[PDB]
Amino acid sequence: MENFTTNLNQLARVGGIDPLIGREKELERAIQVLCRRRKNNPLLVGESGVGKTAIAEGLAWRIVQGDVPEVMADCTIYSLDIGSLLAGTKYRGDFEKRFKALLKQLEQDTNSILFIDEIHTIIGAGAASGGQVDAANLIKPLLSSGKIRVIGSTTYQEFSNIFEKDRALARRFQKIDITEPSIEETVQIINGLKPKYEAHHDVRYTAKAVRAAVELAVKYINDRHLPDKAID
Amino acid sequence: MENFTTNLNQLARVGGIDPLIGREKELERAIQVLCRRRKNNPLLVGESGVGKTAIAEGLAWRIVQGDVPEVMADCTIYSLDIGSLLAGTKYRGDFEKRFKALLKQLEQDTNSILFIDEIHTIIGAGAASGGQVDAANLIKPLLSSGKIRVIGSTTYQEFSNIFEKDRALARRFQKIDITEPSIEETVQIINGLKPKYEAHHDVRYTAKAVRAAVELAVKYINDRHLPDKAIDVIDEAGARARLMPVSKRKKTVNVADIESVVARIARIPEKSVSQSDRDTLKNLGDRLKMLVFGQDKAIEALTEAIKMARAGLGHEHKPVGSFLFAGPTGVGKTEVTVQLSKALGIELLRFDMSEYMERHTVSRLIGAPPGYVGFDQGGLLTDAVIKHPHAVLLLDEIEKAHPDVFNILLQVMDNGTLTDNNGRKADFRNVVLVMTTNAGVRETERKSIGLIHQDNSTDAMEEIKKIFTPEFRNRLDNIIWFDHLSTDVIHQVVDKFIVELQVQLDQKGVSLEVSQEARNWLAEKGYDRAMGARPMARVIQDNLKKPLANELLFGSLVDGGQVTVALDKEKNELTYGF
Amino acid sequence: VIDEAGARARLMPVSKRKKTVNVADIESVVARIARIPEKSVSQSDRDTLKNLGDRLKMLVFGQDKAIEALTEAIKMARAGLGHEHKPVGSFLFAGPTGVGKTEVTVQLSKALGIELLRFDMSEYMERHTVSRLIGAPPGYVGFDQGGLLTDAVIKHPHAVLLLDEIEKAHPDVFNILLQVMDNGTLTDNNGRKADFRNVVLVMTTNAGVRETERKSIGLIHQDNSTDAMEEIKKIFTPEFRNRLDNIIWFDHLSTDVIHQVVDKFIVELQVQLDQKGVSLEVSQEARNWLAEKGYDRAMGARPMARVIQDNLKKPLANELLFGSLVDGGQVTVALDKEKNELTYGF
Ligand SMILES: Nc1ncnc2c1ncn2[C@@H]1O[C@@H](COP(=O)(O)OP(=O)(O)OP(O)(O)=S)[C@H](O)[C@H]1O
Ligand SMILES: Nc1ncnc2c1ncn2[C@@H]1O[C@@H](COP(=O)(O)OP(=O)(O)OP(O)(O)=S)[C@H](O)[C@H]1O
Ligand SMILES: Nc1ncnc2c1ncn2[C@@H]1O[C@@H](COP(=O)(O)OP(=O)(O)OP(O)(O)=S)[C@H](O)[C@H]1O
Ligand SMILES: Nc1ncnc2c1ncn2[C@H]1O[C@@H](COP(=O)(O)OP(=O)(O)OP(O)(O)=S)[C@H](O)[C@H]1O
Repeated sequence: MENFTTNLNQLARVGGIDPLIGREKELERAIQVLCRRRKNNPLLVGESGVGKTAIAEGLAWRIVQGDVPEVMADCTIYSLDIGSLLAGTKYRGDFEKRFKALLKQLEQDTNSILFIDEIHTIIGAGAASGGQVDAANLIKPLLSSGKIRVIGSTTYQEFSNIFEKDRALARRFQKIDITEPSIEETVQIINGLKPKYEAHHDVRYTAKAVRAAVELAVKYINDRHLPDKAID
Repeated sequence: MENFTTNLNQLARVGGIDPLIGREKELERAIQVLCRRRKNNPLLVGESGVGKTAIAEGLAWRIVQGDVPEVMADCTIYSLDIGSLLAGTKYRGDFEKRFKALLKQLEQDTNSILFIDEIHTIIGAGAASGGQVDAANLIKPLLSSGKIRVIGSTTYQEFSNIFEKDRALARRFQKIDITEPSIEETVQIINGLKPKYEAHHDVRYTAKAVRAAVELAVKYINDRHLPDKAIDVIDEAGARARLMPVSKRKKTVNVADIESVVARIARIPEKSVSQSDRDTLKNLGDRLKMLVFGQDKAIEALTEAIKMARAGLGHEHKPVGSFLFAGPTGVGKTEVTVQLSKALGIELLRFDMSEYMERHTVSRLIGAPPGYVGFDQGGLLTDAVIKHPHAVLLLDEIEKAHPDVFNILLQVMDNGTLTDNNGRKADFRNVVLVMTTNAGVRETERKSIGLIHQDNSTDAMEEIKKIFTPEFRNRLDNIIWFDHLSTDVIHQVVDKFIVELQVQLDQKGVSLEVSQEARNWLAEKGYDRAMGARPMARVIQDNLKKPLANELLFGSLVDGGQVTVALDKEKNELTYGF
Repeated sequence: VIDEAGARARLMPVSKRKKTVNVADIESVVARIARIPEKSVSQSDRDTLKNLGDRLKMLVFGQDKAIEALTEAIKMARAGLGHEHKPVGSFLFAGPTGVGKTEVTVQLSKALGIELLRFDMSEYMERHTVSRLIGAPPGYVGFDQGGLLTDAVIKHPHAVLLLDEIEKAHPDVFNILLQVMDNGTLTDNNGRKADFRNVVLVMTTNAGVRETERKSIGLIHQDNSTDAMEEIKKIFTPEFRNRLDNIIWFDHLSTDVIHQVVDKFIVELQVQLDQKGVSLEVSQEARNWLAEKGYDRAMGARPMARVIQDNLKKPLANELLFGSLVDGGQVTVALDKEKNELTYGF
């Protein structure tokens, strides 16, 4: 994992990620899933611009900031790349060897969670000739056995067409809906995120300006979800 | 085999394998297959989550416990990991150097059995710019010769799309069908497994909690199969309860906790009424009566259906209710539905039936058949109902859709389901279905010919009956015929519209007041029985909004104050201010 | 078959008993391999079949003839006197609305302990939807999805297959059934064959409903059940009709039946209330009143449910939601004579 994943606690420690505001029920539902005896693997599913990663990274942030329970504290969440994981896997046997090594390192850690962001892609990495022997087929038994813990994430147009079809794989994840926040909730996250926009652009925002941005975006912009339409 | 397989007897000895409960027949057949002269290789095939894996490991467990016919005694079952088997095979001959070594050890032992989970994946090992000579080709000669024994495992889909394509390999396995267990069987499986969960979570489950988990999961979770769906309810309730002692809420897992967990998993409420949501329901009718004037029976029908569903005295498997609203234009048919979804805090799914004008447009709602261009789109209706399972579904002007599009609703209203083009089922048991129409109106608005006037009041129903087939009508909860608005209502409507104007003005920072006579005048001026409230909006726009727009745009009202509208008597003209 | 029978016999003297292999052992083995019903003349199934007709008569009231047609087909086939290559039986049910046509089939699969496969024919309007049932040809996008019908009949070879409102599918869809009803098979897009020899096929229809509920012009009214037969004949081609085992015309419900139907619905209500901790008792007079208030010969039984919903369920919903009947209700319903109104409360 040394050259495949990112330690998200390390990013939280250096300010590499934005803070999470609210979403308490989204952070309480995921924690319970991770505590299960078997198949303790939450999957976050939602519409684009709902705030699914704000939840996934927000958890690594809270661990670093100490705002977790007595079961999450002192735990590491690693973010996995697929590109570097497969890059260079020429010669049959290299992909399986590399992947199994990653899985073993996680299995022997026992105190870490792997995060896969584009969870609608680990359904192939095998030989071009087939059959199977890909990242899904090589992971299923550890998810099943409760040996590793992963967090997934996907859209409603990616989990209904490419994730709701592999029945054995889908059975091993617990689906959590992430829904769109309302206006008051959006205003609050803007206030929470605001200091970084203010710093970046050397400006400060009028409190009224923040409310106006949220309400006007709701009234006039039709193809996006809040509060992603307000942040822009 | 040293780093390729796991000795399952060893795992059973150290507690790595959960025990089997039941499945005597499924296991007995496997034993008979393994005792055949040739091709003595059972294959376990079924839906996922039914114990296919549990049975294969379960046998290793029974051998360890000595609970076998003594033909199986002293057999060792090894589990093969394909992932380690191929990991180092970089050079030509390495894959054949490992595969053959393992086979010789198994053949020489003769008591061992190899278990290959997810067997459809052993149809590739070589791929080195060649072909064939893979794991399947190298196994075939031992299986048909009776030298080795293996146990397979696969789901029906994988077995119908992949495994069976190689007929020579397929004829070397003996398929056994493992079916999902019954209610009683599931309860017993959980009762025998619960000590593992109680130990893991430091919880204790009550007897009723176990039964509730099984019966509720069957009723609300339609995605999975037993026992696995019931086991998840139990395990999550356990995991949840273990995070309560943190606030010192040490407890057992009761039925109430099971009910809360199922409600969360299925995204449907149940024991969330004990909350002062009761208050929301209690005065739901009043909030709606303050928005829609008159048409009170329509309001009651909707609130009565909702309360029954919440009380618990609902329909076993039907939408919350299904109503047809019919009547003259501009009287609030659409308005009552829209305000309901807001009052309840739930999504309104709107479909406009004049879009489903032609017969073939029905595929727009449910999706194209396989082999067609829009196949990957899905249906618009079945998708909407999956995204939001608790909702108000409004189909406007259902008297403009294809005379055949009604046949889709027919099955929804009675059974609660609709199947899309991929076989997924939308579940409508938690939605409110409202359809609106002008179907009976044209017929009552007639002038009769003769000396004695006739009563045309029954014609509205005579026309609806001729439009909606009996098999459709007979499954509606009701038909609510809406009335024309009275003049008393108009006064209430005028006040409503004036308030909306006052709000639009408050936003600009100016304030409007209208004397009572000015209001009475507007109300009388715009009344037209034939078109309900829509003309009142037009009269206000013409009399109050136009003057204001010019004062607001060409100074005067621009950043102004008090505008007072009053009626003179001489001309019946209105006054204005600042 | 020979080798498995051998292995089976080899595993007999583990119970001491030694065996040779007779025809009976061969028959047991083949039935297991093929996933079909063995000697049910000595199995508890013999009693299950013996009184199958009564379990169904206690759930669907009246329409005895439909129940009899279904149970004889099952016993006959199970007895060994079956068809060489046809479904267990192929029936078309027709009649006025609001009956148990769709209720006479669902209960059958429950009574027998077997899987009900349901398809809604109203979802097969367009003619190209046939591929939805049997699969896309090679070269097309859904090729790898399989078949909903062809696929369902394989996972469950012993089942009840119900095709609802078969009078709403595009007519070309019926030409698939012509193969199944006569030969017992259907080939999917991978060349695999469905095998319907252990499937009971029931189709239900509303052809002719509009006509049977029509009043004629004249002094004397007619029995229009004949018109429905005339309508069925125009929808289903002769080559289809001549392959059915039966067409069963369901009757209207009489008032004697309604009393039984009302009692049935009240029990369902009592069960829901017991779940809430509240028992319910209803006076016979109140019941007779509900039955008379709701009966309508023309709309079948569905209206009776509506009557119960307004007279008993609504009052209770308020007693349960804005009421102190939580975990304890014991309400009583009786009819007065003065207004014919019902009583309520603990
Ligand atoms: N409660 C919150 N607190 C802080 N940031 C939030 C919160 N909710 C959403 N955000 C998002 O913070 C930034 C990151 O959004 P994301 O979580 O990545 O959306 P997303 O759903 O993950 O995007 P996808 O998965 O690519 S569709 C965006 O500007 C906000 O939408
Ligand atoms: N008779 C039984 N006794 C005890 N546990 C059982 C029994 N049958 C099924 N299970 C459960 O089945 C386990 C889940 O995995 P399995 O269903 O055995 O594997 P599977 O059938 O091959 O499904 P996959 O791995 O998703 S394809 C649960 O942990 C077991 O409790
Ligand atoms: N009884 C009423 N009480 C208050 N406002 C009403 C009433 N009836 C009509 N309106 C007004 O008319 C609404 C326009 O939509 P609807 O009246 O609901 O249209 P409709 O009655 O459904 O008839 P259609 O669809 O035009 S034929 C305005 O939003 C309402 O303010
Ligand atoms: N004769 C009966 N005996 C007992 N229960 C019945 C009877 N008829 C109907 N039911 C019940 O079965 C429910 C489901 O509808 P069905 O009776 O099966 O009507 P149907 O056969 O489906 O024909 P349609 O679709 O209404 S035209 C009814 O709502 C109940 O009243």
